Order: sequence, then C-alpha cells, then structure tokens
Amino acid sequence: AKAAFDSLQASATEYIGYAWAMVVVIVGATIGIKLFKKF
Repeated sequence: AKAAFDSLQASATEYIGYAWAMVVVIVGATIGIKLFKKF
C-alpha cells in the first residue's frame, strides 16, 4: 500500500504522475474496463 501511495502522491504532484494517473487511469480503467466493455 505504501508503494501505491508513493505513486499516488507522485500523480498528485508529478505532472506525468498526476496527468498519467488521470489520463492513464482513464485509459486503463476506461480502456481496460470501459475498453473491454465496448471492445
């Protein structure tokens, strides 16, 4: 959980971390979950 928290904080801070957490989180989740939904 600590490792996950590290990435989190980075996302909130780090530009790529945050954006990535969003853009990626959206892609992964959206694409992964949402992606698997449509395709």
